Amino acid sequence: RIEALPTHIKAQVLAEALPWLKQLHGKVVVVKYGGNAMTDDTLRRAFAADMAFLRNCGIHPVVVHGGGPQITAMLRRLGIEGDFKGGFRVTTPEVLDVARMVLFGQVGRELVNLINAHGPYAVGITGEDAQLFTAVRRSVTVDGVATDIGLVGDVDQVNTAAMLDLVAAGRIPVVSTLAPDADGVVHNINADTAAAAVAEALGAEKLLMLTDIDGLYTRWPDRDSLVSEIDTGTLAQLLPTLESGMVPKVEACLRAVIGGVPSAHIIDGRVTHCVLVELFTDAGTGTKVVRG
Amino acid sequence: RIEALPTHIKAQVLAEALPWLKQLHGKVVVVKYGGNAMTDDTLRRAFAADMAFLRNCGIHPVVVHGGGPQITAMLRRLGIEGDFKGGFRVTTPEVLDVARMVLFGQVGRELVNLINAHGPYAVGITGEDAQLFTAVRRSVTVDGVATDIGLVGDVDQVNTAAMLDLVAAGRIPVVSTLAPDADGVVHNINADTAAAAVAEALGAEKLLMLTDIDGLYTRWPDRDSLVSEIDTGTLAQLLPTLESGMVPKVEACLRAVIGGVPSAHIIDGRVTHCVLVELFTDAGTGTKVVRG
Amino acid sequence: RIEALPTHIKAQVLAEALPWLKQLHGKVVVVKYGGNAMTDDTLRRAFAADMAFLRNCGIHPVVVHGGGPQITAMLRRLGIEGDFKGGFRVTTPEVLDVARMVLFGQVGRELVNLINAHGPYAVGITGEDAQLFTAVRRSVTVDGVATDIGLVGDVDQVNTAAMLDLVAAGRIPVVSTLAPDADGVVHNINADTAAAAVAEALGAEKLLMLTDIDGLYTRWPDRDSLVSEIDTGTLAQLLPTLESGMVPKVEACLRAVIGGVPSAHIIDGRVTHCVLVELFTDAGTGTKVVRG
Amino acid sequence: RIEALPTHIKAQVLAEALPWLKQLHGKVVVVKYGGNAMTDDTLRRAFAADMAFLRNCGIHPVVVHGGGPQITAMLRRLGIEGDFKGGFRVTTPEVLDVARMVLFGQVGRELVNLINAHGPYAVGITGEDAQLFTAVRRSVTVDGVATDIGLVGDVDQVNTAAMLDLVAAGRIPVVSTLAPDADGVVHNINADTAAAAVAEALGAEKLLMLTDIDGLYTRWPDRDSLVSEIDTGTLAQLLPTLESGMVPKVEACLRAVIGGVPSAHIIDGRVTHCVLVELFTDAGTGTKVVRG
Amino acid sequence: RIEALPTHIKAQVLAEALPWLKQLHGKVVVVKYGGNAMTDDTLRRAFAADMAFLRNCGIHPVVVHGGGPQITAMLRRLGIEGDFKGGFRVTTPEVLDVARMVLFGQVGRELVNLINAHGPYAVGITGEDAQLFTAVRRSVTVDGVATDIGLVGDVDQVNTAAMLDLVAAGRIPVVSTLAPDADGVVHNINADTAAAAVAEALGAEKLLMLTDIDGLYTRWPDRDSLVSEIDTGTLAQLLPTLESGMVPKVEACLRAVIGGVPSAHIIDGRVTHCVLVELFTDAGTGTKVVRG
Amino acid sequence: RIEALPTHIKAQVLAEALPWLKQLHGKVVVVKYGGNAMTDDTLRRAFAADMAFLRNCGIHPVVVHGGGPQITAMLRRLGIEGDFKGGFRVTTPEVLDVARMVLFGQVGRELVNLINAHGPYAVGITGEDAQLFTAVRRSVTVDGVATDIGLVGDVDQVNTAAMLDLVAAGRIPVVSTLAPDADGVVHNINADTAAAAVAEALGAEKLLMLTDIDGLYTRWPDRDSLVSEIDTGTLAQLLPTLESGMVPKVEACLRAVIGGVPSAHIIDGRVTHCVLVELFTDAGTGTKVVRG
Ligand SMILES: N=C(N)NOCC[C@H](N)C(=O)O
Ligand SMILES: N=C(N)NOCC[C@H](N)C(=O)O
Ligand SMILES: N=C(N)NOCC[C@H](N)C(=O)O
Ligand SMILES: N=C(N)NOCC[C@H](N)C(=O)O
Ligand SMILES: N=C(N)NOCC[C@H](N)C(=O)O
Ligand SMILES: N=C(N)NOCC[C@H](N)C(=O)O
Repeated sequence: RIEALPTHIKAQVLAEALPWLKQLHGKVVVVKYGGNAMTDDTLRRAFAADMAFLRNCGIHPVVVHGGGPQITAMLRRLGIEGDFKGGFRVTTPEVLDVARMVLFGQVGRELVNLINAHGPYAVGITGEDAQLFTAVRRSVTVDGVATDIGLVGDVDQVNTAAMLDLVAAGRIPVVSTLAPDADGVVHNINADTAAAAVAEALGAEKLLMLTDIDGLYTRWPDRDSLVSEIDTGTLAQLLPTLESGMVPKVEACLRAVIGGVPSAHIIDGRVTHCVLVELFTDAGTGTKVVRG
Repeated sequence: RIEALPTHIKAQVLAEALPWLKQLHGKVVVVKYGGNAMTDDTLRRAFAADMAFLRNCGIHPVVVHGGGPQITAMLRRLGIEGDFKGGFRVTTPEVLDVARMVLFGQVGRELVNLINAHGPYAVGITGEDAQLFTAVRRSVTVDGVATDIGLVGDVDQVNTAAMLDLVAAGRIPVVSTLAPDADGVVHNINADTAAAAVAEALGAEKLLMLTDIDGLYTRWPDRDSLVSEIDTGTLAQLLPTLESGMVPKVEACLRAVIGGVPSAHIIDGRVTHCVLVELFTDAGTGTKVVRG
Repeated sequence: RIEALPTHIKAQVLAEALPWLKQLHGKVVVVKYGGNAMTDDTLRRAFAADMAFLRNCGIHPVVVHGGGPQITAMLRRLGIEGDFKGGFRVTTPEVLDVARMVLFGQVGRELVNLINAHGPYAVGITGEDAQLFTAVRRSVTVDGVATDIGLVGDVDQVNTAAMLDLVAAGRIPVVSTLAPDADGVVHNINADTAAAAVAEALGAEKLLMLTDIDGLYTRWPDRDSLVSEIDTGTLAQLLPTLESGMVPKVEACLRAVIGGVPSAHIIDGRVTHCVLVELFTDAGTGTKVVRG
Repeated sequence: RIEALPTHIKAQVLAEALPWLKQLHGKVVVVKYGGNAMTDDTLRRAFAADMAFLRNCGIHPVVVHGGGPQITAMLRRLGIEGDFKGGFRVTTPEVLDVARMVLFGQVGRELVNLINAHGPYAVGITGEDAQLFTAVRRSVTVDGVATDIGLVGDVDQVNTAAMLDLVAAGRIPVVSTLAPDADGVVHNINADTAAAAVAEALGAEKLLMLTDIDGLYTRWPDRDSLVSEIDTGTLAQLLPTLESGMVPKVEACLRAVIGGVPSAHIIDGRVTHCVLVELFTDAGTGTKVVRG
Repeated sequence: RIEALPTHIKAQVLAEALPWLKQLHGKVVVVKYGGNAMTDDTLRRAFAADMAFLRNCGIHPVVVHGGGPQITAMLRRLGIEGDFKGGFRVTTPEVLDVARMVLFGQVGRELVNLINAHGPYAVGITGEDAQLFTAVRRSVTVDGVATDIGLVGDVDQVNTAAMLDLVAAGRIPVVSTLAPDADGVVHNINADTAAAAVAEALGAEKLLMLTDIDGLYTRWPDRDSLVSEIDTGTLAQLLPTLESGMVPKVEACLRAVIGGVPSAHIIDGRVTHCVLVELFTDAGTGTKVVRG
Repeated sequence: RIEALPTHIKAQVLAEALPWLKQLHGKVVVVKYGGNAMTDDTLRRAFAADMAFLRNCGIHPVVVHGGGPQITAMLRRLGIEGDFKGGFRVTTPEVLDVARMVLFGQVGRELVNLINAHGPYAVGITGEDAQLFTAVRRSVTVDGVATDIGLVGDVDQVNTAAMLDLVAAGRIPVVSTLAPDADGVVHNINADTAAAAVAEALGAEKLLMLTDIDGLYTRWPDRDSLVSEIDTGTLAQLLPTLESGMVPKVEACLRAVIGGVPSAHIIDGRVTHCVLVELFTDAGTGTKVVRG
């Protein structure tokens, strides 16, 4: 029902992209890709087409993906019983091997192949490859005490130079968030915190975080709570109040934007081509976070 | 009235651009710019924004402009009485100096400045600069006899290499169609034939020719005559029948597409952002000419 | 017991490497890595140190790995019952996903990490990444009739240029042999045939094929059958007689050396640092195949 | 009468050029070109040959030209009556358009074509092209009060990098002194002040200012007043005493040499090949200004 | 007595250099340097200044030097008695060592140091260094029988690429004519034949051969015999008639010009700055040889 | 008797080279070459093969050579009687010419030719060529008074950049230690002090100094005095006690290692392939000097 669209309306949608093309040309955009945007075929195919879009505009997308539920599925099919502290599964060496094998050997593969239907762009990588980035073991807090939950950590250091060589070669890196610690022992890294760490280290112009909601509600569930733009100051003050589902997506945006990334975006991964809408439209389809 | 546009319609307009972004990324597009698209301020400002659009997509636009009516105006303000053979003004050395001074020193200037509101892109050039291209004197036919009408000719040879150096540097060349002959004497070149010559020599992916009409009508004025796509074979057979206004715009498309340019486009310069519409929409806003 | 080695013997071992350093400097060496050389920790750690050796000589190693037994293990742990035609497991879409996930997400990972203890060298890749190479479905012969056994094939075409860009950047590619067909459907490729295909396409100076035996015996099990050098002519004539374990390793050497690779080597992966011995010693530790 | 020149005299003239070739090789020389050196055909043809000379020595000439009298002529032929404050014509938007069209579209054109008889060297440019330099509106002083005289100003900022890219490509820039202000409105810039501004910004080794006199007389009209070398200190003290014709040519030399340009030269544009004489002869044909 | 030279005469000498600067810019000139031009201090210092001149014009000089008499002197001071067949000294391994040590270690050194007073330009080389060129043993004819006279030969092959790398780096190669044969045994090469061989292999624009005479006399000693220009056809026919001193200098010019070198020049090394005179003056100071 | 070497011993010798290959890959090694390592043919041929070894590992060797005894021999064959102050021969301009001619024109030549049997690597150079380094006249102390002994000095400044261009081009520089002072007058430089000066200026990873002894004895002639590793602190304190033969070799190591060179090595030039042994074996064959 878009043949029926008069040509002067198509003209104005295209033209409205100009200031965003100009702000992003030759710049890197880190895209955290997860949620339904990763399970419905229409949404995924469109997300892949959009990484190609950016690349065919001379924009440099970097995709960081998660895959928590597919790990648990494979761990269940292998009969690997988990140990849990608080709400956390302990990542034994056995669980890491499965997580790595699932993230890198299955979930990364499907994205690379989708993107590569448009051309020779996607390349899968972890922190292990060429020592592109390292991890540092992180503990969590259960009942306000810090606790070890196995081979889990945060991005420690990033080989910024070698990373930017990959995208100057015209490649879209699909990053599975696994990385060696300083002793060579590979950890699993939360894909949200990692996308923010990669955004900051690569000097990204934008960090996009796909989620399964319209945007951020300041006082959920009040419908009026929805905000389209917000700065780090007010947002950090709202943080110890939001739903548990958005605390990590917000902490990532805070860390990124304060880390120098001009804007981070919490966008609706249920919207087809949500990437194109947030980047090339003034209104967008999510919450834009800036510093202030 | 485009805030009112639902976000999923904006999504589909943007997404439909993908296969054209991919076909044009890193490619040169020669755009012949004339007609009303050059006299109404809204249209011109939009045409300038569109050259910047292409450039901010990693596309390489080259603008060839005419300016026949502004020359006649200046010739009238200078009281330079013309001599006419057939319907042709003889281009004396005096008329060339005015034509060059008007084309290069006024009409080219306004475009360069418009485009350059978006950034350091436009550079004005003639065939004289760096010997970028030469001319060869052409005669016309009045009553079926070939006749001399002064310092007028066709593009003879083009410095393809130096031309492509200019656009690899990220510059949009605004070409005033004046060029030296083999003896150094500068001629004026019809901007339509020149755009086709520059398209062919630069290996352009598309030649766009802005005119003041919807597209080509095969049996004007029959409304049903309008065609959106047509090949060189059928088109060359329609040529000794169309209106006098479109014979040059068609001959250029023939010469270009047969010269290897994959497609030439006769598009409506009265449509705002007509460049964006023909390039990034499947339907377009003109007639597409291919070989066949 | 090598402190006890007199310094003039260490001198002569080192010096004897000179003509091989000279023949290989700046050249690519494809190394097919499998067998025990991939299951005993001492052998694997030494194999990793040797890829670093080559790289620290300005030699360009490319590692192609298999992993048949680890796939069958994982298929067993997942309870995926196989279908068999002849001695062949049918590779359903389900088996491919496991094979890819095991080859790329586990077996490739361990090598990359081993090599990367020496520095930022190893990068895992499949034919899917950047469309580095494609596959073409192959059938097998059961009882002399050609038979379909699922998503299995041969290397079809190789992106030679992009491959050599990777190693000019100083990277050691660890190749998991999975590749998309012309329709995008990923197949599993026998690592032996693939190493020979990659050798030929990259213009490799040598193809090394690690196996679990001293070398090739012409009339096994006669101890006198062992040959240290042999040409394609005599070897192709010996082929329909050897043990079933060596027919693929020999066919690969034939295809490579006839494909222009100056020499292919069937070397003993049970010998620690077997790579260093075959490359930098005149005698070697395997069978050298040349054309003749 | 130069066949009659003995070969050992030709030898010594050539040899005396050596220390100046060495001081200028690979260096930029800004040449302000005006006066009779621009109206007599022998002088102009020789000036063009000399820009080619420099370029065929690996020297990088940059030509800044004026053209005040040709503007007034065209303004008279168009019947554009001027408004005058003091001795200054007000530069209305109409006068700017004529000035730009004359400077860029006629006077620049003739030089480019002359130079280009020797090869593909000359390219005409203004501050508008690629935003190569901007202007800032300047007022003048009539009777010691500062007064607005329209769209006239000084060079504000220069795109040093893009300028030096042009001459590293082997091109001789012919600069028409028109430039946009910070709002995009194009002004006309006095060619003398502009040549000094371009000299300083490009790190020029020398600024040559062609005039219609032997050199600078310190107490004109005393014949003994002529000086061949002088420093900024003494010269700035002589400035509020010289003829009105030389105050701008001197202020330019002061601004340049104090701006870091090692020497500025006021040379006689009535001398054929005056450029060659001042640059490659110890004596020169003008006044050399240094710092002190 | 050149202060007394009016400035308009200095102008015309300089200007007359233009077409030769243009023909030689970026081109290599092989200069065979010998005779008195190598023994009188004024002449040598001027010859060195002239190599710097060429280099400071973006011209690429290559100097090939001889030194026959200084070898005989050193052989006499060492008491090495010679053996002679015909008029030829047999070049024993002992004589080669002296010749190499004199040519490379003394005569080359003085030139390099002279040239390098003007800057970091000269570098001494033989065919031994980087295998820049090889030799092939040549026999001579005594009484019409070909005879061995030791380690003497002709330039066999030249590393054109590595040679042109040296001059693109901005270096003036001072070539001592010694080169290894295919077995590594170094021979001495006649500097005249070698300069012609280096001219041909480097694609030189000109070969200059300094001698101790005005130019070539066709029927010496007739004063009218002197010719300023001559082609290979007529010259080869004059060859079995000239003085013994010029047969090698002519054979070199023939071999070079027929080898594709546009012109070879036999110029008077007794004229100060003879290089500058022949290159940058229309008349020259020698005989110019062209093909015809 | 090295065929008899079991393959697993050859394996371990090769493998033990890995950490040294890694520490030296892409790094420059200055090698001072003198003593018997320069007079016995087996040792010299092996030393040449070893420079090729380094180069075929992507290591950048730079050879500094002496040749004191061959100078005295030639001075004797020429009957040039010397003048002596203390134990020092005065270097008259005559002696310099012989020294330069011997060092550069004979001793350098033989090494270049030896090395070049392995490929196009060696190039002979002095400080005179391209002004690669200068000298400063040095006086010596006879009976504790500083005394002039002619044209002798120390390396003053080094053209680090142009030097490293030579080795990035893949060339092994054979350096004859002669260099011009600031006035252009060439001096002879002690090859030991020069190797240390070149090591420091090029940022060398190691300086190797070949001598005619096992290593450094701290209290010669006590056999127990031999040390395999020692730091600058203890070594400088041992210096005013060692044999006269090693004071210069030690002072060079001190100056180098304190100059930032990570380690200097005094190795036994009587050991065949002593370079390979000290570099690629943990034990070495000399004394390693580090800072401490
Ligand atoms: N307000 C929100 N959440 N989005 O609108 C901003 C989108 C704009 N294209 C940008 O990239 O900044
Ligand atoms: N049918 C016409 N006239 N235009 O539609 C084709 C437009 C398409 N973007 C192209 O560039 O080919
Ligand atoms: N004969 C056998 N199988 N090996 O010896 C040859 C090894 C040699 N380094 C080579 O790389 O050719
Ligand atoms: N004295 C005067 N005015 N000129 O002589 C100096 C000219 C010299 N070639 C230079 O470029 O400095
Ligand atoms: N006629 C003789 N011998 N010389 O005059 C020619 C010189 C000219 N510069 C050239 O380089 O060709
Ligand atoms: N101890 C001595 N003298 N040598 O052993 C050290 C050698 C080691 N390859 C190095 O290059 O440091």
